[PDB]
Amino acid sequence: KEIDVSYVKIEEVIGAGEFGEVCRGRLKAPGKKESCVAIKTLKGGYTERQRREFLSEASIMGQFEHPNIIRLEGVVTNSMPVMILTEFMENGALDSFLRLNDGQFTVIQLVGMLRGIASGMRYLAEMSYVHRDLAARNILVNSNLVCKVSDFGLSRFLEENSSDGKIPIRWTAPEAIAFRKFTSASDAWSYGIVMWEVMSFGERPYWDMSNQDVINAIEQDYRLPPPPDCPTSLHQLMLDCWQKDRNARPRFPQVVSALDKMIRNPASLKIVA
Ligand SMILES: Clc1ccc2c(c1Nc1ccnc(Nc3cccc(N4CCOCC4)c3)n1)OCO2
Ligand SMILES: [Mg+2]
Ligand SMILES: [Mg+2]
Ligand SMILES: [Mg+2]
Repeated sequence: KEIDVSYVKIEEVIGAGEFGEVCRGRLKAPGKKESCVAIKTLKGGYTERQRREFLSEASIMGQFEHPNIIRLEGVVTNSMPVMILTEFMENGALDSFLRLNDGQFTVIQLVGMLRGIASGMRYLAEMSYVHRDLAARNILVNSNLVCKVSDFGLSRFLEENSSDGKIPIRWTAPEAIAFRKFTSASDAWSYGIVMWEVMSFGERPYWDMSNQDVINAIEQDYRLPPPPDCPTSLHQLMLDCWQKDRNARPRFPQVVSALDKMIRNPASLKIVA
């Protein structure tokens, strides 16, 4: 939906994306209370393919409604700069939010975050939407610590296209890297890496290993070890997500069910390696 630019006030530049700035501001439309929004801008000097690539993210988001998927408020297209407005997530990207708060949230809180991400993914899979870039950097966190999935776009990765973005190797399931077969099952592998990011308070998956070191290690049966203090039951769910055979990995409803069980039985989280 097209938003009248008079309805929008931009307050502060809070980040950068691929095509421009990310800002915090305020949306106020006739008949509605004023709300806080995030605003992605696309200023002059862009091509129309890029304009449509930019705006595709809004088209896709506008197809979804779920409490763990970032909500679109609208777009500004008949004015400059071109804008996408979403709900504002006050704590920003999860990886950096966790590094900032290293060791400061309880296991139960971290499992609740992971449950939120899994529910988002459960919804997307149900919608037959394959995310392809599921990583803690793409999870946004509000002031109540509710985690929501973000980063929507359907553009092939560069390796999928003419001979003459790149695949996020560290998050990507082996068959997806080898064959570019991206499915909800390859998203479940990425979710496993996200679990590890969360329980490690935002450490980089595979530390300093090169992308090709990662590819080889995984092919040769290596899997990330439990982060420090990580409950064994969470690490095992990670290992389930990391099965080489994609059909053996848990589907997202099963992932959510497993996390809900943990939350109902928090004593089980006390078993650590
Ligand atoms: Cl990821 C994304 C996708 C599409 C879109 C966006 C985003 N970014 C986004 C959406 C909602 N909330 C945020 N929150 C945020 C971004 C950058 C920095 C921060 N800070 C929070 C406070 O600590 C400093 C970082 C929050 N971003 O904004 C408008 O359209
Ligand atoms: Mg993506
Ligand atoms: Mg991406
Ligand atoms: Mg540490």
